Amino acid sequence: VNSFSGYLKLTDNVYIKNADIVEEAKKVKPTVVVNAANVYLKHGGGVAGALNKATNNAMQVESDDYIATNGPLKVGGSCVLSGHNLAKHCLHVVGPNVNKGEDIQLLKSAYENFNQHEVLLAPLLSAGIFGADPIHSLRVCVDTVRTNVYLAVFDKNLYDKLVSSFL
Ligand SMILES: O=C(O)C[C@@H]1CN(c2ncnc3[nH]c4ccccc4c23)CCO1
Repeated sequence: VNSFSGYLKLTDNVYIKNADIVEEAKKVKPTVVVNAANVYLKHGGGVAGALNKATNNAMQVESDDYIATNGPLKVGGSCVLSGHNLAKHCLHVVGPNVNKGEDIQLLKSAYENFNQHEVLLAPLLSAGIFGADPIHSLRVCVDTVRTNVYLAVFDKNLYDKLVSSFL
């Protein structure tokens, strides 16, 4: 039993809710919140900008030190950093950004990072300002992630479309 509330069950291990991931993280304080990161961990907008703002920029400060030490992530890759006031840990995962021309096949590799964590609160990778089709992202999630994932979808209209079209 866990503390996630109001989710629709899509499969054995995938759950979905119309929710602001920032507000959901603040309330649940999950072990892991996933950030929709880029390779530079520059948290300017979308989910990343929102999560970073909620940490009062502490996420960005920590991320800048990480990059100065380790260099950029790979597209499809991830790193574990602090969850600050939102979660125990933040798993920064880089989905391909279609608006940069990155290969959508890398979306499966990106979701594979979730399998290293038993339970996660996450957005749909490569959705929103990353330019991929969120219906496709949900399909890849369901077909790739085997651990327990609670997906927060900010837009109510999109949430209803994702549920109604789910196979
Ligand atoms: O899910 C969707 O419809 C949109 C997807 C997923 N993203 C989010 N997901 C879940 N919570 C989110 N709070 C946010 C606050 C500010 C900006 C983006 C978000 C945001 C956004 C990018 O694309």
